[PDB]
Amino acid sequence: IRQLHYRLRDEQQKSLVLSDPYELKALHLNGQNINQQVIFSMSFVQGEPSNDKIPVALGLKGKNLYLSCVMKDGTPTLQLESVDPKQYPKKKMEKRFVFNKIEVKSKVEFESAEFPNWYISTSQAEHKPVFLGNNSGQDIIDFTMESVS
Repeated sequence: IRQLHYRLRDEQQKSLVLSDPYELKALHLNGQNINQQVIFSMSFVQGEPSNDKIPVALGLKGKNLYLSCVMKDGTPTLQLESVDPKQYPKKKMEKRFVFNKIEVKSKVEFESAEFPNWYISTSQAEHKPVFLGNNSGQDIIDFTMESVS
């Protein structure tokens, strides 16, 4: 299926990067460093409520890794999950892979379809991993989407 490539930067202008083999971190990168950041691949998912948000799946470009949400250790958790390079991406992704892209201004927010009210969020500090938060204080849930290719 068609997959649009983008790069995300939280509202504080922090670019996202892949560090631990299966972990995303957000930090401040200048124009000389905005090339080492992750390019996501967004595709539409047919198991949709629509509502007013667009359901999408977010994988990393070129890799068989997708962001998914799971109930782990008594708390919803964002995780980078590997999948069969043959079956993915599929038109009707499993619910844990689904995010509802919501647009407010020029900012986008990604709510977990599985865990409503939980968003892909970043902390105020640098080098902290991107997580599934619920929007509280030092939690940045608004992102900018730069179209890559």
